[PDB]
Amino acid sequence: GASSSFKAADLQLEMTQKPHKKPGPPLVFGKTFTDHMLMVEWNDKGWGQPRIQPFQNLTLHPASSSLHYSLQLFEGMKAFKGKDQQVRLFRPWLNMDRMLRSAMRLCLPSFDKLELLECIRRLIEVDKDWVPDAAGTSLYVRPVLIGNEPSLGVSQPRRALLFVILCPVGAYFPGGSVTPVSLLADPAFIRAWVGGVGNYKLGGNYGPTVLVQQEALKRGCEQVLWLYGPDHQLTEVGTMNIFVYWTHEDGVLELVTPPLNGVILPGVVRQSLLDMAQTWGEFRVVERTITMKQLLRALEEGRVREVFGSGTACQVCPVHRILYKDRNLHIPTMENGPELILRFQKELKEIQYGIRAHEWMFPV
Amino acid sequence: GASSSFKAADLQLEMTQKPHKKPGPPLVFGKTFTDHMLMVEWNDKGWGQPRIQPFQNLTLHPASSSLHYSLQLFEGMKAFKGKDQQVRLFRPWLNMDRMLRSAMRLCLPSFDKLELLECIRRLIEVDKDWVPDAAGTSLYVRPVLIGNEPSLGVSQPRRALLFVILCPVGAYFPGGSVTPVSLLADPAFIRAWVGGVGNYKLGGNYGPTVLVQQEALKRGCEQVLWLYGPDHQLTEVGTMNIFVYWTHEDGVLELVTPPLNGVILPGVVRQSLLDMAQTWGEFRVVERTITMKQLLRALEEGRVREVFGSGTACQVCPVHRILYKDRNLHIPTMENGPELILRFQKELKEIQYGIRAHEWMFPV
Ligand SMILES: *Cc1c(COP(=O)(O)O)cnc(C)c1O
Ligand SMILES: *Cc1c(COP(=O)(O)O)cnc(C)c1O
Repeated sequence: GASSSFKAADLQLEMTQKPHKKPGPPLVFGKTFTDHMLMVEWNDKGWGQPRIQPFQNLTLHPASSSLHYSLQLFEGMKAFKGKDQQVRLFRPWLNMDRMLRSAMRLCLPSFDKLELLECIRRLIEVDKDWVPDAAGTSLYVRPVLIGNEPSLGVSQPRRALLFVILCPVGAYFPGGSVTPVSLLADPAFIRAWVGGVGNYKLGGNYGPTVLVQQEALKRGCEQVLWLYGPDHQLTEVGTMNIFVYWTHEDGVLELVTPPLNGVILPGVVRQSLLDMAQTWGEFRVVERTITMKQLLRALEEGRVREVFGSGTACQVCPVHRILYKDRNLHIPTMENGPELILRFQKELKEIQYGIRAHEWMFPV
Repeated sequence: GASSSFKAADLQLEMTQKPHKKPGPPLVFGKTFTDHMLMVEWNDKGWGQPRIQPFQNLTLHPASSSLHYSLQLFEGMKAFKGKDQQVRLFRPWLNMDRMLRSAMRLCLPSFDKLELLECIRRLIEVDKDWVPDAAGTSLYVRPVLIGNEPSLGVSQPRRALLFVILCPVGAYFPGGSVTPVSLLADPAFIRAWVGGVGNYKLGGNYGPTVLVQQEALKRGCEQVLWLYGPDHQLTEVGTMNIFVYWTHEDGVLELVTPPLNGVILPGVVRQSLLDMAQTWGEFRVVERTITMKQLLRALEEGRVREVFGSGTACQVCPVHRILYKDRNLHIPTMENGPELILRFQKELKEIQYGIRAHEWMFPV
C-alpha cells in the first residue's frame, strides 16, 4: 500500500491517575517500568494519532499475527541523565533507521523516523523523573512494532501496533573499571545465516538463544560466542558485537570487527567504537572476518591484546576465557589493562553524561 | 524446574452467552473463529486448571516475552466431520509430540500430551456444530504456547499461556482432482539452517517468509521453493514438505523426500505419505537429499513423474513449474495423471471422513 505516517504534532496525552512508586537505591534489568507508554495503531486507514497513555496491558485478538508468526520487532536505546538533570539519548537516529529496516523486512508499515523520535522525546519528558542520575545508571527505551491482524494466514498484516515502554537500569561496573566474562564457543548452535534475518532486530532471533545460554551456564560460561561457517567465524557474543584488538598476521596492530555481510546485527555501539577509533587515527581499524584458527594462532603467539563485546547493555564488555572444543582458552584482555576498553568506556561516559558536548547526544 | 501438568479431569467450562452466527455456504482460511477457546496458565506454582471459555481477547503485559523475543510456538491439525456427523482428528498424537519438542526448544513448560489432547477433544465437542460437513471441508485446530513473563530479559519464562482456537475451513479442490502451483527457487532466501530451529513449528520461522512470498508473487509464482546449501538442496515448498516421484539415477522408480537432518519440519502428512507408500510396497520409498542438479538432469531425461508438497492445508499439492536462475522449468506432474497424488488424496479422504475405519483417526 501507499506510505503515510503519524505526526508528533498530533500527539494525545493522558496522564496517569495512579502513579507507581519509584524504586529505592535495585534496578534489575527489564523488570521495572515507568508510569506511561506510547501507543500508535495502524490499519487500512493508515496510522491513527499517537498517544501517551498510562502504562497498561495490551488487548490482543488470540489470532494476532504477532503471536503466531512472530510479526514483531524491537529496538533498544538508552537515555542518560547528567548531574545537571538534563536527559540525553545516545545516537537515537541510528536506532530509528534500524527499526524501519526491520519493519520493511517483515512487511510492517513504515513511518517517519523523526516523528517517532519526537514522540519518544515527549514520552521521556513526561517520565523524566524516572531517569536515574547515579553514576553508570540509565533509562532503557524499548520501542516495539507488531503485526496485529486477526488472521491465521501467513501474510502481510493489515493492522499493526507500535508502542514504547521505558525501564530504569542500574550500573554494570564501578566507575573506571570493568569485569570480564567467559564464553562458550560451540559450533553446533547457529544464531544466524547468510540469507536469513540475523542482521535485523526481530524477536524471532532471540527466543532460540534461551536454551543455548542455559547450555553455556551449564558448562561454566557466562555468555555464548556465536560461530559461523566451516571456518568457525566469530560473529557475536551474546547479544553484543565482537571486537578484537591484536597484532594481525601481517604484523600490524589493529582493531577488527566482523563485516556486515548478513549475519551481524549492525550495533549502534559498534558503529560508535569504529567511528571513535577511526577519528583517533592511532592504529588500523578494519571490518574483516575473524576465524577461530586465526585467534588460536594469535593467542599462542602473544598477539592478542583485548577481546570484547559491545552493545547498549554494558557498552564494552571484556572477555577473559573461551571454551572451544573442550579446551579452555585464556584470553589476556585484563593483563593488557584493558587499556583500549577503558579508553572507550571513558570517552563514552563523558559524551553520554554530558561532561562534554557532542553531536551524538540528542537532548530530551 | 520440576515438571507438572494440568489435567483434563480438572477442566472448567464456561459457555458463551453471545454466540456468533455461523458462516453461510465462504470459509476463508484462518479468519473465522468458533464460539469457545481453551486456555491454561502456567507460573512458578505450576499449571492452573484448564478452562473452556468464550472466545475472547488476550490481556498481555506490554513486556510479555511472547512479543519481544518470540517465545511462541504453535500447532495445526484438522478435524473432519463424516456424513454421519461424527467428528475425527487426524493423527493428533503426532502434533502433540511435535508441540512438546517445540516447547522444550524454547524453554517453555512441558505438559502431558494426552491431557492436552483430551482437553482439545472436549473443546471440539462443545463447538461440534462449527465443524462443516461439505465434501473437502474441515475444522482447523490451532494450539499455541507462549511465554508471558513481564520482563525484557532474554531468559527462560517464569509464566506462560497455552490456548487453542478453532476455524472452519473450506475445500481446496473439487472431489477427485487437483490443481497445480508454480514455485520460485531463489537461493538468496534461506528458510532454515543446520544448527537452527527450522525443524520446530516456532513462530519465528514464519514471519521472515512473508516478504519472500511477496517476491514470489511479483515474479509470477504462487509459492516459494526453499533451497539450502551450495548444492541447492530442495527442502520445503511454502509451508509444506516436498516429494518427488521419479526414476532415480540408478534406474529405480522411487518416491523421495528430504531427510530430517535439521532443516526440514517433520510434517504429519509427510510421515503419513511415507507410511502409506511403504505399506503398499510397490516402489522404493526413501529419505535422501534432492538437489537442483539432480532434478534438472531428471527433467531433461524424462525421469520425473510427479513433484508435490504435503501439509495439513491441502494435503497434497502438485507442482507444474519452477522458476530457477531465471529459467522457467516445466514440471510434468499433470501429464502423469497425477496418478500417485490422486491415489494419496483418495486414501486420505477415505480415512479422514470415516468411509473406512483406521487407527490414524481419533474420534471426538
Ligand atoms: C542489539 C544487538 C547488538 C548490539 O546493538 P547495539 O545497537 O549496540 O545495542 C548486537 N548483536 C545483537 C545480536 C543484538 O540484538
Ligand atoms: C506445518 C509445516 C509443514 C507441514 O506439516 P504438517 O504436519 O504435515 O501440516 C511442513 N513444513 C513447514 C515449514 C511447516 O510449518
